[PDB]
Amino acid sequence: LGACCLALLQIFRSKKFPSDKLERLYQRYFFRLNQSSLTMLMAVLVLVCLVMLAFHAARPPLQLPYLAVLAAAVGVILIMAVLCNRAAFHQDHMGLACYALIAVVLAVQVVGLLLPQPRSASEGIWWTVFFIYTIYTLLPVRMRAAVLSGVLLSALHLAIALRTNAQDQFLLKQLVSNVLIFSCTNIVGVCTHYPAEVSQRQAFQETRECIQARLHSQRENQQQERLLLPRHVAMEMKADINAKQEDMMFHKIYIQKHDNVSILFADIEGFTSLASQCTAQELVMTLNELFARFDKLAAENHCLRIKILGDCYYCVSGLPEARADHAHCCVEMGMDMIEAISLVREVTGVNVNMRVGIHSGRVHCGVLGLRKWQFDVWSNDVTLANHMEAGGKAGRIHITKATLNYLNGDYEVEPGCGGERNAYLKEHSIETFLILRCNPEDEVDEFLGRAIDARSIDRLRSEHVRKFLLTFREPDLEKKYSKQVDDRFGAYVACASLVFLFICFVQITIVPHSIFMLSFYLTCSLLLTLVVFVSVIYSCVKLFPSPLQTLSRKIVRSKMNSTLVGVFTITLVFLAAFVNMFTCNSRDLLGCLAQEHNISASQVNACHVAESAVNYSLGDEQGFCGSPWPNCNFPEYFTYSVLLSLLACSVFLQISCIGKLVLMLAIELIYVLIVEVPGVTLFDNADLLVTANAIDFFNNGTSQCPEHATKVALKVVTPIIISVFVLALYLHAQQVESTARLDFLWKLQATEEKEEMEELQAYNRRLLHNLYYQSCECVAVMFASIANFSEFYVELEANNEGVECLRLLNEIIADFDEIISEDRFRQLEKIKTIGSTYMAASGLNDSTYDKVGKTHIKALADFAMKLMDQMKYINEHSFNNFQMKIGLNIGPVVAGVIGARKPQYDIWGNTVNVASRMDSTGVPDRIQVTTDMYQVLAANTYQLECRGVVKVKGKGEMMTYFLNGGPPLS
Amino acid sequence: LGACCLALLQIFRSKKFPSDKLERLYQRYFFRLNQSSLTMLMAVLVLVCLVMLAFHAARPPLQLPYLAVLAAAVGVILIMAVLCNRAAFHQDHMGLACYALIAVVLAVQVVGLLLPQPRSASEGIWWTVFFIYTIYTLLPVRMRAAVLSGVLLSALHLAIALRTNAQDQFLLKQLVSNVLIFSCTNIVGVCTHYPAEVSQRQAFQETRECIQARLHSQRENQQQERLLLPRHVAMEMKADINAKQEDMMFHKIYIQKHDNVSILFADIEGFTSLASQCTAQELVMTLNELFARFDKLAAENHCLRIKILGDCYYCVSGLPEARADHAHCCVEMGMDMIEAISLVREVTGVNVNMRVGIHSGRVHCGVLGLRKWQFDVWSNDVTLANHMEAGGKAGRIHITKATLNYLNGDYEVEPGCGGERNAYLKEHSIETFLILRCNPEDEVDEFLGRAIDARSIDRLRSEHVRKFLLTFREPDLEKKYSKQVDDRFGAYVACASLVFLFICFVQITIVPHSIFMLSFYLTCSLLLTLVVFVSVIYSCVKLFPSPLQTLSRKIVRSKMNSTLVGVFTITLVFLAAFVNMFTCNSRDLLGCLAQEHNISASQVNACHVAESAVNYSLGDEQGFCGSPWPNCNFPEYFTYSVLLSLLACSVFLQISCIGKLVLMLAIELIYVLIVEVPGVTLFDNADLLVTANAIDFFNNGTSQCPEHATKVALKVVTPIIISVFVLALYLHAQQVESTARLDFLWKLQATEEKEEMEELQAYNRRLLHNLYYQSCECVAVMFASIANFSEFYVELEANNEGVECLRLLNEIIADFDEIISEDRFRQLEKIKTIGSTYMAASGLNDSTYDKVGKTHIKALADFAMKLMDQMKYINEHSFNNFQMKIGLNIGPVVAGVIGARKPQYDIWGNTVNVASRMDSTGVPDRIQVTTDMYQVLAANTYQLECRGVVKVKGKGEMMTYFLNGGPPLS
Repeated sequence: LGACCLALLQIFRSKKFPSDKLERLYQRYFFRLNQSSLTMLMAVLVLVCLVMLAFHAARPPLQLPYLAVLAAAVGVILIMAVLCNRAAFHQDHMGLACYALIAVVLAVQVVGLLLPQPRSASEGIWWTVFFIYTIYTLLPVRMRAAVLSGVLLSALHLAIALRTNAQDQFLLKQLVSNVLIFSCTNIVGVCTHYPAEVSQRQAFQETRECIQARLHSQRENQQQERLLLPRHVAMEMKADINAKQEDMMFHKIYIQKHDNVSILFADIEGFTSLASQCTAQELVMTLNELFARFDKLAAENHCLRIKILGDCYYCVSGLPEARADHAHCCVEMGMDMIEAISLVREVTGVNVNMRVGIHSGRVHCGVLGLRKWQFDVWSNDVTLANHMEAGGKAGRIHITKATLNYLNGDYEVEPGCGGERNAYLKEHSIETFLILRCNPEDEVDEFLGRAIDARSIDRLRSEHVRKFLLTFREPDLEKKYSKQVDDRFGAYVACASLVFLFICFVQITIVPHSIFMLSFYLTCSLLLTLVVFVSVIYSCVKLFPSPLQTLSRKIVRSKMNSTLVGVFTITLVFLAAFVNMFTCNSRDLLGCLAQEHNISASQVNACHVAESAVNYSLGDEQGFCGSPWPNCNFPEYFTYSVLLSLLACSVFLQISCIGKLVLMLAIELIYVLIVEVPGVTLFDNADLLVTANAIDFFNNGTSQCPEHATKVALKVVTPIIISVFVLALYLHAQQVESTARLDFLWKLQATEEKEEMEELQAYNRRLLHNLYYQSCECVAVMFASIANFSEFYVELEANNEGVECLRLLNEIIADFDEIISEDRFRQLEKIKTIGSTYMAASGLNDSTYDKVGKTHIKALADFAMKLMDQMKYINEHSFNNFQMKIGLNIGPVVAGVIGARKPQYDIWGNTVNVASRMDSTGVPDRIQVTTDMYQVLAANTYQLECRGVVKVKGKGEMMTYFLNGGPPLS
Repeated sequence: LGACCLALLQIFRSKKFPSDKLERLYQRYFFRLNQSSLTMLMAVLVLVCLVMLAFHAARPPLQLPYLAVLAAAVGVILIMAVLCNRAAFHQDHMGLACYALIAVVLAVQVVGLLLPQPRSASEGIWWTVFFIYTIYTLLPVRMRAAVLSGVLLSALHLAIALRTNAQDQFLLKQLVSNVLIFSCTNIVGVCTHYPAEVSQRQAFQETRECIQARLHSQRENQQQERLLLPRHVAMEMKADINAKQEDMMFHKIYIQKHDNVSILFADIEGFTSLASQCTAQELVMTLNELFARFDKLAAENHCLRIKILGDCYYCVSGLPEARADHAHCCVEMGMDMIEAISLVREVTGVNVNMRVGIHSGRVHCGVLGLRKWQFDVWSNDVTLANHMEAGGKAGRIHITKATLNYLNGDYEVEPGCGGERNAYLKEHSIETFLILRCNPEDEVDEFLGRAIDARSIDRLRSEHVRKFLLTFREPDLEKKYSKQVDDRFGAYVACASLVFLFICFVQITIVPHSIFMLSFYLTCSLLLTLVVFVSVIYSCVKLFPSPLQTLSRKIVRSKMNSTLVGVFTITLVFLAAFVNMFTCNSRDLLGCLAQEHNISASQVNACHVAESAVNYSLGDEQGFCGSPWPNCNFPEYFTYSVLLSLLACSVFLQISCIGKLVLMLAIELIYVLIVEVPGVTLFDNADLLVTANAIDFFNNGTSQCPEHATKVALKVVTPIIISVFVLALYLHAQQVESTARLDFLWKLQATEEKEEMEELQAYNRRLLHNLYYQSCECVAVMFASIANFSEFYVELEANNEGVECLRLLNEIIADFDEIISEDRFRQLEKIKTIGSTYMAASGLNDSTYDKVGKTHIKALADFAMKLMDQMKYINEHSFNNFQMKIGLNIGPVVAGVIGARKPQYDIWGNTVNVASRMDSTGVPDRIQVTTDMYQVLAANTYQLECRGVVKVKGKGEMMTYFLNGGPPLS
């Protein structure tokens, strides 16, 4: 009883979007959408004003101020409509234009209510109700301003009628009914305005929902794509994914040949000592600073960094665009690298130096494998460049004869004696030289603004809907729109039931109480209450038994059933509006006065009535002239009740505009036929009696009445009023339906582009499956290497110089990328491939890192075993004998992305180096694990064999184990 | 006087498209477009029938047959509208449906004209005029059928009025005026139907124009593309042209590497002897049969033909898709080739044989140059395969050790001793073996039909036009539509002037001659004649002085000015229609009869009038009751005249439907206001007099007249009739505008897709610039070879194995393709490139072959010199010393396209072989010409040097000359 009132007071806090920028953008949309609505509003208000002018002009005396004030109001409204139709009128003033329009309407009301003759409390109700409803429905004003305007118009009408008509004994009945009418009009308009203002905000807010999700999902893809990523390879792959090349006998290799390249390898001499003394953080910081300096020198020297191999930085000049100075570029890069590492030695105090090997030759460059794609280069010339680095001297650039030939002698070189330091350079007798000396929300709002601007509203409306039928041109669009369900239907039914209660109270106050009338109204009330109950069961499903819950859901979930119930409700209200009118008197009073006065009807004036008024007055509820039926002196309130019923058609906003039109035209035709055909005698009697009562009958010594009807025949006025209301309701229904359909259409485009974007994200993510820093204390790392793949890799013409071998390695990596895709390995992430080496780790992602069970370690051991079995399977099916080594270790690492312009995700730390040494020291077809990994796997019933003490570079002697089998399958 | 009548009789031949299939397709379009028009027609005819029913039902006695016949007509029309609204009703019956509708309309007319009471010659004119105009404008019937129906309806009305009203003395005036009205309606309808029936055919015919051009231009591109054309290269190039890679420092090379190929060269031993004995026709026929047989064997043996080199056929197995049996494929191809040439020797009697060389290795395959692109292969392995052919034995397959290794020993081989027969095979110590033993119009109409079906008409209408404004949604679309000009406007002005003349004759026949009336009509006639003159000046510009021609063009070329003139004309016609009505009497006759009989107006009946009928009759043209103004007994013909003016609005078809609506509503409002407000006394007086005259006054012994008005008050009927006409004219204007806009929209899509297709054709042709047989008696042929390019071509890694050399040769060919693009060389066509050899010819195209001056030969010599200068320029800028040889010869050749599945355009004949020997024998940096070319150039003041006698294979000793310089530039 009090909580409901508090909730109602909570409703009266005008909902507003908190952001004034977002509210401004919403207002810009709403004003762009409603500029046409505002101009249609102005045109309909002009039409109604012209109807009032015609009604008042049909009967003199013409008061000059009335005509002048109406003409001025029309002029102002037309000027404002022309300004608002010029595109240069700012939309922020449309709100002011609405308040100005309200003020114009206020002025029209005052002259509308004071001057008209004859004076009556029934005059001008119809146009006041019209203007109220139109301000609630066609005027885009704020809730507080709409309510204030409607209340002001109502109180001013009542006060004027009280001042002008204070002399009528029955004034109170009229006044009460006018109060009741205005109360009804004040209610229904709120119940029409408030849900619409809510659903449009909801439709706008729901749109901002989905669009944000769209942008959010794009935002998630962006950083992905960022950290993910050559643009040509990435765009080719993006085209190929669009090709959806399922059912290919081979995985597409992405290889391009480039010759005339120079390959530089540069290794940090002594780095393992620094990395054995620095912490993981200090080590990664020093490495990232050093490699960012080398990345800069490489960009300045037009050298493409290919990969980092521990301490070794390697880059190629002449990729992807061939260049003639590639050898000079690589030599200068190697010099600047040696200078940069000398500076790093001077700053850090760590005696680091750099060996640089440079070869010049040819390479195939491209990507292999399915996952963790990296751009790499393959050739015998790359192997020679590597041996040239390994045979180089620290602080010196060691170059091949090929490079020297590309240097055109621009650099002083000494014999490098590389074959004294490198076995490969000796066996191949490679002539070698040493160089001596030469806000997201603001972006969302901007994108949405641009889309609102580019998604023009009248064009989208005209494009995605048929011209006249207003159905979507696509049947599927209409089926989607027909699937949109309402939930406030029961609130509209409740409002209609309250309007019914007001109608009942009006009828009980004006119309004498009849047992037939009371029984009929009771029956209609019971039916309406039953329909309200059945509709509310949908809102209160949990409180009612299953069959009623199913019926209520089947009604509200069925737009057809709710539409039928609405139509039935409206038809019942109309029947209640006139079935009692059939109990009004129908005997002719005018022939009766003709018989008493014995005068001709065309000579009967209200004065001849006043001569015999002793016998017949409006105060008689008994059927005059011996009629058994009572007189109904105020039938215009049935018309007003029908106006209320027409207003009730407004409340069912979701009835089709054609369905509304048909229902309203049927109500109009039936009521006009009942007013004209059977009611004409009642109306003529009432018009005559009202005309006599309008005469302030006083000492009329002579039978000189004011004459002139002074009013347009009410039988003629009622149809015109009804037709004008039906027109305005049709235009309102058209605007409402066009608005809901446009909001729906934009919500659909937002959803379709979002679904397309989610598909594209899933697409790019599938192909990938097919400063940011983090310290991770417990990562498990696996290296799995094909030990004899270097024996299988033969660069002969018969083997496409080895490209076919690279295809087979791709398949070997693809199998491994498929295995590592098993849900049981979702805790594992592939880091990279390196030649024939598969690198995986576990525990790098908090969403899969079990702090307690270290399950990711079990998953990594099971993956290593499943890889060994996949290698067996590959050997069996490819007729090869690939022997695989796997090194496992556990421990802390630093993960991060290096390169602001080429973000590479990677992991650094002693744990990775130890894992790589466990792989390098692995026995073929055996899984080598560290002592810590042995301890973890043995604690989990893994079968592990002690390999013994292995000499690990940078660690000395380390105990190592073989993992020979998993725990028994439970 | 007679030639104009003959031209008019030529107009009366109903235009029909000759093809019944094309006419059927047009009818299918027209019926699909007009199915909605036909249903709107049915609805408007129903509306008019309901108006007639209301007018006749407003006054008893109700004759049962009238009601029954109208109800049956309505039923039939509704049934037909429902059938035609079912998609399953065949469109061929719509024409019959129209004739059936005419028959229904005919039935409605008969009962419309016989039964109505009271009888008058003015009754039912309005609905007859409506039905006539609607049949001319909304009924899609053939011209002969429309004319026959309108004439039948007119004659039947006149015959009925003559039979029923033969007793009325003034009948002739009414009958003449009815004749005039119906004459106008018969004319104006033709003048509306005939231009429309013409413009729609024109709009359809003009569309078949542009679409044919589109298809025609596609057709021209098709054979081009056919003869033009690997699909992968062609599609990549097609993508690249879409890239519009302007501003690239290098021309994109299209090279793909393939390893594991087998290369077969097969040369015809002795062919030069046959080619020295056969005629050009017999030679080309024999060659084309032989090479078509080899093309077949190559397709069967999965060997790709790369090129034909004189008598030599060469093909590669393993291209473009690698295959393991490539060596076996090439060996079997060489066997089948040796068998096929043995069979050709047996059939032709010519002792031809074949040498076959097969190597197995690697190739780069691709396209070089800019013009006359051919798929080729480059590698040392191709050169070795060629030397293996040249070192082969005729009738034997000579294979390398590489091929033998790929044959897995499946073939018996002997030592080939290739190094004994080929120097290259000896120097490279290549181990070699010899194998011992193992209708366009119908396509146009179909494409157009498919486009008509896919270009649905109600959807296209709803998509490319705004719902209410009917303006094209894009302003540029509206600007194109606004640029569409009228050309028959002057014919419409002439028709409106003829309608004006008919109106004048009606007014002069019914309305007494007044100096004011005659002067006003004269003034309007002079103004209208001036407007007609100014409009015809547009049609007859040549006959009138320049200022009037400029005014007329500025009016007709300006849709605003022509629209203004149309509006002005219509306003003048309306003024002529009623300004004279202001000279009709205005004193009230009814109050006058009230004064004469001393009875109350409500007691004045036609019997009381007949008591005083002696003083007031319709025969009095002198103002009754002392008015100085004459009586106008038939004011309904002003209404009918206004109907004619509304029909005149139809004639100005191009007035905007909103502009027409506004003009017609202004005409309606003004005329209805003049009928109701000032004329009411005149109309009441006329209704009373006409009611008395309708009574066949006879011995009415008692004042018991037939009573009952029997007619709806004409003041009330006229507004309803006018509003119905305005509605029907609005709907007609809406259908007309929607039709013209749809025809325009399809014409636009046809033109835009045609322009896009012409762009695509120009595009493909630019990239090309960037059995079919012909015997050509006099062709000039040039070969220009870079003599030392084989010394520059180094397949070292430092040169991308020669790809960079192939890029430089591309630029050399690009310069040559640019030079040969000079307009002065438009008589020259590049035939092909062959390695570093540029092949050009002149006189191969009859449109550029100067038969008399042989200018194409001069252009070819000037091209050869310009190439020598371009080679100098290239040498200067590339720091090379490329020496060019050019061989020129003239003589007959056979041109043709060989290969039904790979059409290659080429030229054969002794002239080409001699030109190629002049190039092969050319001195570096010298142009060698034959004696015939020397004779032609010397006759044209070219500077030529005698080289002397050169030994030409197959010709013996031939005199040859050097061309050292061109004729002096004039």
